[PDB]
Amino acid sequence: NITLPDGSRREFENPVSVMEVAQSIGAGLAKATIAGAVDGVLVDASDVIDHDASLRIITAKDEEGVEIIRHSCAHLVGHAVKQLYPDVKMVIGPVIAEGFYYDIYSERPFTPDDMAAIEKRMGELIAQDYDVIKKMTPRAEVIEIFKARGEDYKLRLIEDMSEDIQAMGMYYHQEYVDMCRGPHVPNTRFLKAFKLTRISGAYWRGDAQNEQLQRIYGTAWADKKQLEAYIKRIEEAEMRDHRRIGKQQDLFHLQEEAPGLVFWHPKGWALWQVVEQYMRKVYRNSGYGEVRCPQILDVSLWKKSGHWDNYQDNMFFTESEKRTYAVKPMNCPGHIQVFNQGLHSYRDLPIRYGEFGSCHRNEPSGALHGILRVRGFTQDDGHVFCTENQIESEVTAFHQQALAVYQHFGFDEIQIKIALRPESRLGDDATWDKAEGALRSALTACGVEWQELPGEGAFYGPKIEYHLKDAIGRTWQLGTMQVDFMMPGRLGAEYVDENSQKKHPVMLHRAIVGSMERFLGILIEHHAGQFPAWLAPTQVVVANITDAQADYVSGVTKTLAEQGFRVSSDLRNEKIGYKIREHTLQRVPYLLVIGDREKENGAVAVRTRSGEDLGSMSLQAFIERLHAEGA
Ligand SMILES: [Zn+2]
Repeated sequence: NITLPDGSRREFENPVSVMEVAQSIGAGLAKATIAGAVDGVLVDASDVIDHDASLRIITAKDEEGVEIIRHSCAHLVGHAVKQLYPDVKMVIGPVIAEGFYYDIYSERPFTPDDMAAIEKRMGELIAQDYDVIKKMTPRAEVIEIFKARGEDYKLRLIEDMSEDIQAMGMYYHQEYVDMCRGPHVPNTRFLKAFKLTRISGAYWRGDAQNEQLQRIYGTAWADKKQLEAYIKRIEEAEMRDHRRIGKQQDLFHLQEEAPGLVFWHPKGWALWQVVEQYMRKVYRNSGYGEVRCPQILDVSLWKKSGHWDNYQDNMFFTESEKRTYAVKPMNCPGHIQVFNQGLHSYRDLPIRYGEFGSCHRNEPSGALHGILRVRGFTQDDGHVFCTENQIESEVTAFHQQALAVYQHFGFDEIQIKIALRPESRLGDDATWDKAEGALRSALTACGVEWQELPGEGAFYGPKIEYHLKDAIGRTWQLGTMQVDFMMPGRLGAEYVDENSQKKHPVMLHRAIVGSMERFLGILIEHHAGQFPAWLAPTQVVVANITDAQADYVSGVTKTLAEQGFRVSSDLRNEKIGYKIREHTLQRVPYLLVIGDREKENGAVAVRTRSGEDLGSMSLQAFIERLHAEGA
């Protein structure tokens, strides 16, 4: 008495297998049967039902059928490697979201050539259309089987299962055999649309102190259509890994002699310079005097700063002539030293200093990542010294300045937050009243909404946070406007007010883009390595078909460089189409080709990064096109 999803029953005398119920309905359903779900329990198609229960046929159309497909593709990895590399040991071959992997102990690592040979050999094996034969085997026999095959890791997995398990499913793939809970496909004809993807590193028991393993990743789907959809996603996703883009475009690299510290190559530093020189104008137009302050400061200054407990274990320390110093992790006390040089009146405030300050923090090395998490960072840092009456106006100006910068970089989606007084805080409640209300009045005057964050502010004042979404919808905090009414008092900053009363000024720490290393990492992934013209490291490449045009090319290159454009000449003894394909892959916005005709007419043939042929053109008309698009 076997019940089906439609609520009906089919009678069966003598215990019947899942497949046999399928064949009873028809050859067609049988041909489509991958496995069955007896009372919600997934079982192999060859398993018999002896009692009566409710059945549900699982086919390739079910997410459960795709999973079983993925499980059996793992088994095929072992089948192929045991023929190719008979001395390696199979460990585990489980299913994951959208694929599978098999961890394998191999004395030597696996190369891409290994993958290719393995996938090919798998494809050969799947093409035989052989049945997977499940045999429920006693535990002693299973041990005897794997011991004869030299699979020492399978035997350790067997010695893990409790004594409650006295038999286990053995799945035979011709001469290969593997064990698992399953189920698995009844036949390899369901394994058509698979592919191996990456090869990587794993560990026995997932513990880093045991032997390392080769991890063979793969994916599998019901049809090649869905397989290719998955491949496009994987390609489009690697298209936004800044580490991969940094390597492919020769922008930067890190190495163990300086962990978390970036080596900017010429093209990467060109990108940096575009941003820093634009933010330097922001300093200029916002009323900041840019400064530069020492990086190595007496430990005594950091102990007075109010930040000693946060940074005492997060700074590089160094010694000279029996004095102890720290490499600076922040610019603010240096900026207070500048402010302290002169006598200031209330008349003189606000005074604003900006600095692209090279800072270091002794961050844990295991948490470092590309240029997004570093030990050495430069921010578009700045500090405003003002009276507390002026906080609001200063914050409205900064708000307007920050949005224009976000607008300039094509970040249109913003979210603004205010962090409020934390539990462990300093200063009068009345002073936190004035500072918090000043941040609220400022954002109101600018007609913006904001989310409030109870308890999330620094101990020395509230702050406004500027969060931006990038082209794939993920959120980053870029800007900060942090009120500080504590460090100025700690470090002797003061002015004279309306009646000769010496008072400490309020200090505002602020940044618009934050860490430049981080911001460049966000920009690289945001634009998917295809930078706008004003931002590309190499904007124009002037090439030459022949050696005759070489001198004319150099003349063109130096004219554009005098015009302030980032230009590079390609004068190599190389095929010109090869140069075209190579510079196109670098995503260079413009590629001027010079031949006999262009040198004689005084023109330049322009081909854009998209592939639009602009034809021939005067050199002056190309310069005009660049200034129009704000390059
Ligand atoms: Zn600061």
